[PDB]
Amino acid sequence: MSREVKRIGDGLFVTIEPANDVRANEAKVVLAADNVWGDNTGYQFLLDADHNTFGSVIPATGPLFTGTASSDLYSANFEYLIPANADPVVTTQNIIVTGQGEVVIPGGVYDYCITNPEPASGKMWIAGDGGNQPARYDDFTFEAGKKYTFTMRRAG
Repeated sequence: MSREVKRIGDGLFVTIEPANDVRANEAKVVLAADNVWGDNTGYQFLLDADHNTFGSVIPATGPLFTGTASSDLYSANFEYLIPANADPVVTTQNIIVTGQGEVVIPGGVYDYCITNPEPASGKMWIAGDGGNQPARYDDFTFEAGKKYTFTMRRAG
């Protein structure tokens, strides 16, 4: 259900700071990664402002999809994305491999998941839950005036 090597997968480590560079009704989300799996595989952050995708478009367990996806899997369901041109393709380069990408979003309620495309296995995996925050989430509140940094690392 999760990508793992030697029973060691990956995970999400969240940091929140005051955001002082956005509007009063805005939050900032950052996705940071540093070649976590050593193979130039990366990550995408998917945000649904309608928070109605958990359990249907975002599966409660297992990868987001395998193999081929409908070309509108993101454009129909997720309003905000990191990177901004993130697309539902396992082979895409529209991923955060090293460094970070960001998105400024309304304060509000969201469903989200973080993906880790792996061409070698044909899976658009959702990242593991071995960090301090689940990598998929139903009705998370991103509060205005705050900056959420989601840092990806290897985890149990």
